[PDB]
Amino acid sequence: PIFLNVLEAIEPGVVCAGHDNNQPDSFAALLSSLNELGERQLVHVVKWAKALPGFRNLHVDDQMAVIQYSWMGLMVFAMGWRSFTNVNSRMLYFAPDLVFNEYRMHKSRMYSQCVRMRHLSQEFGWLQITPQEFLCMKALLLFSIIPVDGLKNQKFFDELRMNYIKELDRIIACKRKNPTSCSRRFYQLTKLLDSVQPIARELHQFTFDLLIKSHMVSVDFPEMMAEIISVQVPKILSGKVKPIYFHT
Ligand SMILES: N#Cc1ccc(N2C(=O)[C@@H]3[C@H](O)CCN3C2=O)c2ccccc12
Repeated sequence: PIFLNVLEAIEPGVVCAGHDNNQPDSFAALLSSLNELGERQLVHVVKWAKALPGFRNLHVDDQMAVIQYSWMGLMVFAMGWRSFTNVNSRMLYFAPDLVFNEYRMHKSRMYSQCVRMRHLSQEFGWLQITPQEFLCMKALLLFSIIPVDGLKNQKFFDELRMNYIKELDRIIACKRKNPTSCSRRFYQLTKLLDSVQPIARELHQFTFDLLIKSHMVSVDFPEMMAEIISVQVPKILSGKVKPIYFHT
């Protein structure tokens, strides 16, 4: 109960975008709001991550890198859950003041990615994902993308990741488990976790392209964002840093 206790305890609260729901759904205004929300979420993900059990075990530089690389996916996963819980996956609940309907999914020019995120969101329902399974999975997501040539202290990372996999196994396996149930459950969740990496890559590519042409579409990028997108995101896109997949 100690592990789960801290996961619930450190879970971020409601984060609003500050979007003007009175202005028209322009690509510019929507994306400017997603960016600002992205920044706000980054702030919370950093304080959240740093308060995770064993996170301080990681070397100093590995700490921020692991957060910056996995940030997009962490936002994807949590947002999918928010969508499931609040609107039954009908729309994408980015924030209480920024809910995407089909019109907004289209106006943002991110329809394809939105569509995939809505699918992931639906998976929480189909799979009957537990609020506890969700928390553990989100935590594991933090340690799911690293430089192909390793970190400053890979050994500490590997141990940290190993322990979080075990916690998941512990949660998704405390009841009479065996056959199509114990491993059935684990396979389902690991497959679900892998499914977030392709969404994050698509989002990374899209965000990168948008930053590059930002002054041409009147889309505003916050400081921390422009930096992460221009410094860490290209490493993922060029293959230097890659997701850790369970399958295939
Ligand atoms: N909660 C929240 C939240 C906030 C911003 C984004 N998000 C980004 O960081 C990037 C840039 O804004 C352009 C495309 N994009 C996004 O949609 C999210 C993506 C997926 C899930 C949640 C997101």
